[PDB]
Parts: sequence; C-alpha cells; structure tokens
Amino acid sequence: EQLTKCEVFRELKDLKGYGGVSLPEWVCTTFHTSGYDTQAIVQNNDSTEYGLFQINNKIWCKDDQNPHSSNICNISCDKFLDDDLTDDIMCVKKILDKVGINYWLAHKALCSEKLDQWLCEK
Ligand SMILES: [Ca+2]
Repeated sequence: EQLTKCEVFRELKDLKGYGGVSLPEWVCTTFHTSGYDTQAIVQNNDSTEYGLFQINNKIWCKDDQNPHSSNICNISCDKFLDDDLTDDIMCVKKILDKVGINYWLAHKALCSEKLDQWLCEK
C-alpha cells in the first residue's frame, strides 16, 4: 500500500512535535525508510523490519522468525503491515521515548535540513 506524501502528512498528525520531531521531519523520515509503503518488509541478517516505519522484530514486536523477542511494543509485528497506523504510531512513540529519533538512520542523514519541501496544503 503505497501512500502519497500528503496522505502521510495527514495520517501522522498524532506525531506532530512529539519528542520535538516536526511533522515535516516525519514525512521525510518515513519516505527514506519505506518509501511510504505500509507493507514494506526488509530483512537483513537476523532481523526483519516492518511497515511504514520499519519497526524491527529484534526488540519491538514479536513475530514468527523471532519468538524470543523482547517485544517492547507488546504487539505482533504483522499489525504493522495493515492500513491502520494507530498501533504503529503508538509503537513509534515508545521507540522515540527510549532510543530516540536516531533509530531512523535517515533522520540525521537527510531529514534534519530542508524540511519545507515535505509540507502539504489545504
Ligand atoms: Ca497497523
């Protein structure tokens, strides 16, 4: 499910300013993390990342590949592949509170400058 820039802008409302991260920074971070695809699945080494935010199953959510996950978000990873981003966002908040925005390697590298390009109107 490939969302558009403004659909992401609209759906990530509850993250606005959280942890001091602006909405524009989030639209930018999710693109360079999953390309706006809520069904994105990437697995490198002993880890598989899920959804729009690419939440790993190493410590955030539990899945099949790793039953022994810390599962800090207390949720099955498959819940990060549907169209409802509510539970994804709740988990993102736990990630921000704990490891911070740097979980998303893309934020520092490309989403800390030039943010106006990522805004929407109306
Ligand atoms: Ca979800």
